[PDB]
Amino acid sequence: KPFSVPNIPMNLMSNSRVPMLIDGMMVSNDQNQVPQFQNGRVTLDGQLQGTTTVSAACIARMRGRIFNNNGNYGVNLAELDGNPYHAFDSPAPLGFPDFGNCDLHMTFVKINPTELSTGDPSGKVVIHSYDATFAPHLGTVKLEDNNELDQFVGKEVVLELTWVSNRTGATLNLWAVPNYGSNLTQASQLAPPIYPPGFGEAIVYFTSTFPTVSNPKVPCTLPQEFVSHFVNEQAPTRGDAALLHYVDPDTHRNLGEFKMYPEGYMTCVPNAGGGPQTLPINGVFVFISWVSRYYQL
Amino acid sequence: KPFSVPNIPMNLMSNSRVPMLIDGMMVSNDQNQVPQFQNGRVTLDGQLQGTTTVSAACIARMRGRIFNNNGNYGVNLAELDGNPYHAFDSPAPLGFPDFGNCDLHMTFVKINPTELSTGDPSGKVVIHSYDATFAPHLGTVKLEDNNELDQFVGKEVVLELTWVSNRTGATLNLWAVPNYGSNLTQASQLAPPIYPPGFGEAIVYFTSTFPTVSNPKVPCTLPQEFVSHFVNEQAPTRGDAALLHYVDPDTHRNLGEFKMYPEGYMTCVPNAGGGPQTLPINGVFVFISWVSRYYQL
Ligand SMILES: CC(=O)N[C@@H]1[C@@H](O[C@@H]2O[C@@H](C)[C@@H](O)[C@@H](O)[C@@H]2O)[C@H](O[C@@H]2O[C@H](CO)[C@H](O)[C@H](O)[C@H]2O[C@@H]2O[C@@H](C)[C@@H](O)[C@@H](O)[C@@H]2O)[C@@H](CO)O[C@@H]1O
Ligand SMILES: CC(=O)N[C@@H]1[C@@H](O[C@@H]2O[C@@H](C)[C@@H](O)[C@@H](O)[C@@H]2O)[C@H](O[C@@H]2O[C@H](CO)[C@H](O)[C@H](O)[C@H]2O[C@@H]2O[C@@H](C)[C@@H](O)[C@@H](O)[C@@H]2O)[C@@H](CO)O[C@@H]1O
Repeated sequence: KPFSVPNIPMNLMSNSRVPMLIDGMMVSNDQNQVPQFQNGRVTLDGQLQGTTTVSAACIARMRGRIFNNNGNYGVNLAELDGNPYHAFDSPAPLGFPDFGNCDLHMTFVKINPTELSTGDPSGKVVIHSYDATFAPHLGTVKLEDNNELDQFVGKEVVLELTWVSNRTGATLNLWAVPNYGSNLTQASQLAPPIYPPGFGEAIVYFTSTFPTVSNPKVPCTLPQEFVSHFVNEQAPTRGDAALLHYVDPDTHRNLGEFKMYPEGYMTCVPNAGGGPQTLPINGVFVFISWVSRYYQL
Repeated sequence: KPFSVPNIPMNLMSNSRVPMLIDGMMVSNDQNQVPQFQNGRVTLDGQLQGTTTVSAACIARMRGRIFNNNGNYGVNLAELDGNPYHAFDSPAPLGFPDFGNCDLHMTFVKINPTELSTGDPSGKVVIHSYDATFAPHLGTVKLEDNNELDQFVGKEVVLELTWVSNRTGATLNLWAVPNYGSNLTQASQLAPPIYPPGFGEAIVYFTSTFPTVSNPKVPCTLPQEFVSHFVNEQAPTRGDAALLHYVDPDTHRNLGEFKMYPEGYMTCVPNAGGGPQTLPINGVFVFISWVSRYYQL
């Protein structure tokens, strides 16, 4: 099966870290910055990594049963379909937010049909993605008590990320990797860090405007629809890098060349006119050829 | 280009009317209730219909500027990327909820980056998908005043569907078509109603458990990832129907046949053999061939 990337304009695809349309590309201020996102992680031959899911419907969501232990509230986590999280494959349940060291402002609803016959099933809560009480790898996270959790104790809910704020005393760092928790000898299951290629190349980030307050631009290393595309195709990786063109949807003019590496990320060589950030956002990526990892952009 | 459907297990794909994993499929008990969903609508050759778009990140969301005029609040609608909604040109902005005659309980956030440097950008509001003031095709919907909208007047927000309840005096009808054009006009570019073809066939609905309170099972006529697949492929339609086999994900043994029609829905003959049988939810649809309308399931 021949390799390809989606024939969909970039601005119709979702961020892989929040369910939001992509509205830009950027390179990092520090071109040596190492991303280690846990969502949007897949190889070019379609092997999922981290907490990455096929569907954008799972991005930055949680599921589980709310508990109250001696005034300490929390969620006992499950996968989003309600089946148990076994921690065999991922550092947290699939889809789990990968924003670390910050305050996650969640909206949630009861999800058991028996709890959905009448009344308001909804609530909201803050979850800190820090401290030992944030241990999603071990199946539990602490909820901040907002005096409105008691009606939900013992109930199964699904939670979604509404907005994010900085932890007191810290900036909101969207490159931070959550400390998901360790379990004795068990593997972390983390998707690996991506080290910048150097030699003029820079990792390309796809961005979405989103209410990460104090830093309202969420970077990711692949659009979500690239992930499902690769999972669907399972195309053998026949070279060390894939040469892409980013093409005008109307004129079919090549607007810039990119390299995709087997690990599932893209680079460019930024030029005089600002890097990829200056490109129109309605272009279409097209696979041209397998090339050497040393191919010169 | 040969037609195909996604090679993704059903239970990893999203509903096309709410952003939730599919947890089953079923035929309706009321064969007389006609589906005319506006989301999840696409032809097999990749032509989007109604309010349907490509990404699951857009499903059941709204965007626009909150206003207060003549003693009532509302939203002036835009497309989800912030570009203008071309009023009178599709039934409503793409992704707009297609639940009619009910109460849409929305969660929202300010989306202008200048409004996202500090503070809580979030709120919630109820929107009635009924009355003359529900006029999304004209560019506006009324918001119910909850005494917490003032700070948002003049601000651009994105809204997401958190839960749904019935309109007072009515039952919650998940097959109702919203009156998008109010009393002014029938909305243009409505995706058409669907009727079963005969030969014992019944329309198949993909289901998700979701807080549509009083009926927490949301039916749709295609998985969202089927929609993006067809848009991506643009495969010409070459027969009356596309025969699909729903196969075991590991052995590829056929578990049941389905016929997909060019209008973008599928049928089955349910209850084959009196039926003390249940299909699993983790099968994979595989395109077998184009077949005539007379192909007997
Ligand atoms: C038994 C009874 O009449 N309870 C009402 C309550 O209605 C119940 O709960 C709602 C969600 C719905 O499932 C009803 O069928 C059910 O009887 C009222 O809730 C409102 O009900 C109307 C319909 O009659 C609308 O569905 C409306 O959106 C509902 O308000 C929402 O749900 C409420 C529980 C509140 O949270 C409210 O803020 C929401 O907007 C309420 C309110 O009038 O009063 C009784 O509890
Ligand atoms: C002006 C001011 O100091 N307001 C604070 C507020 O902090 C501001 O708003 C938050 C969201 C964030 O942008 C801060 O940088 C900003 O100074 C406080 O909010 C808390 O801020 C801490 C960080 O210092 C956390 O981010 C925390 O999650 C915030 O609480 C949340 O947002 C608040 C506005 C409330 O809505 C609250 O429910 C949220 O938890 C608050 C509370 O300490 O106090 C002032 O309002």
